[PDB]
Amino acid sequence: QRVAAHITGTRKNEKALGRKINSWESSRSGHSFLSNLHLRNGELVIHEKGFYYIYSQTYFRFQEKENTKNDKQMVQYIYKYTSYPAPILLMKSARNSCWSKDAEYGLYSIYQGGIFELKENDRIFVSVTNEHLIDMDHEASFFGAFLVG
Amino acid sequence: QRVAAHITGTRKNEKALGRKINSWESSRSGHSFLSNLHLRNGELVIHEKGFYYIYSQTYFRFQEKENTKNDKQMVQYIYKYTSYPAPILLMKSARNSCWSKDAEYGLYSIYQGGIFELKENDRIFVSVTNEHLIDMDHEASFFGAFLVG
Amino acid sequence: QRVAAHITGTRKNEKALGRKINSWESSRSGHSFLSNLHLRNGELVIHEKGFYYIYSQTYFRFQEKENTKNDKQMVQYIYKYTSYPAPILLMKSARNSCWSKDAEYGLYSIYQGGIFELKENDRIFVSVTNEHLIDMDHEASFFGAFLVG
Ligand SMILES: [Cl-]
Ligand SMILES: [Zn+2]
Repeated sequence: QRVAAHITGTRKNEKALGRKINSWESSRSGHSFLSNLHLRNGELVIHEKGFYYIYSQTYFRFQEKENTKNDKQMVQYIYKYTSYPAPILLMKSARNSCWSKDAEYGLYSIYQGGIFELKENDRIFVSVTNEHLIDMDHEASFFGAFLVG
Repeated sequence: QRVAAHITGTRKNEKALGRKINSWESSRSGHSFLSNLHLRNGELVIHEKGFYYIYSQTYFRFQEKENTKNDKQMVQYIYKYTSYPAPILLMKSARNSCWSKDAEYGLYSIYQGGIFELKENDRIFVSVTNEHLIDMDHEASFFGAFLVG
Repeated sequence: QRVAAHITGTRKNEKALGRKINSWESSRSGHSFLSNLHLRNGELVIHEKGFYYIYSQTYFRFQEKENTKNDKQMVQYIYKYTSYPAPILLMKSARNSCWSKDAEYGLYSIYQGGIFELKENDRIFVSVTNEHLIDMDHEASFFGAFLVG
């Protein structure tokens, strides 16, 4: 009953790709809440086994050179730690930036989500490429999950 | 029990950004339904307090000049009115249009969603920039929410 | 109780648009599961009437000619078969590829979802344009649904 979380920006050998986001708001601060989940070191930690819809939005935003190709791969990864040594990729979503040499800025919000079976004490996190391009405004970048059954 | 809505196109001082969409289908017309929510002046009005997953898809579609820079910021905003004087932004998602001078058209569907705690009589709405570029086909542009717990 | 599905890549006259994806993983293989739904010929088949949140992510990925305009419309369609002769489009989401002649590749993950009333024995499927550009990695392309009430 009321197993859900929404957390926001604050304004066997295989390694996870990208860079893990660990600056999600860890305080009860309004759009961010936790209910029968908790947050530790940027990971949502599961208390109740079941099917969870898991989602994240990550806002890539940047301002934009002769002989300088500047293509960007903006990728969001959602990973799980369970009782296995390596993190397990659940979902990935990607964009490329505009290739035009006239490009002066880029706005690329990436949303994805999906339903996964999770066990008690599993840990879920978001990682991204180009993390220095992420805008952590609390309405633009966020991560959440809820128990569907 | 059965607290959900999906509504579609028809084919303290701070102000909300963008332009509010108020032309969502207000009739029971098949993909659009309301269940223990209602629609008034383009806003979904909450009857039962709780956690809601709220989402919207807004389709920007357009056809595409010397010395004319024509960059577009296409942004979708999801706002809440509660017992506070100003609307409160919950979520924003943005794209820029292709900067190439060879661009002849643009197709930019923007989806986002997330879980928020809502109170009885809160009102939620969608606003967009460039509203004249939105394609209100009922399968392309829509707004919904459901009680997660 | 536990009516949900997530299926992934494996690594009256009117016709449905695009090409139907029928290569979703049909085995219980970990991120893919079925619970009180089944999969037949690429379609999720409903066992219990009710409101379903339905979603899909489809990853378009490609490498990129004089006098060759190469614009791509990448569209994802989610269709329903019910007790009617023609499939019924529920949701569509579209992108265009970058128009720059400097474009060397394209990464376009498309996610959409929404809530629809479904009947027992309704069938839901995903179709896409440019199907030869879809990357069926199981973390990148997927289709799912869950009963919201
Ligand atoms: Cl572009
Ligand atoms: Zn471009």
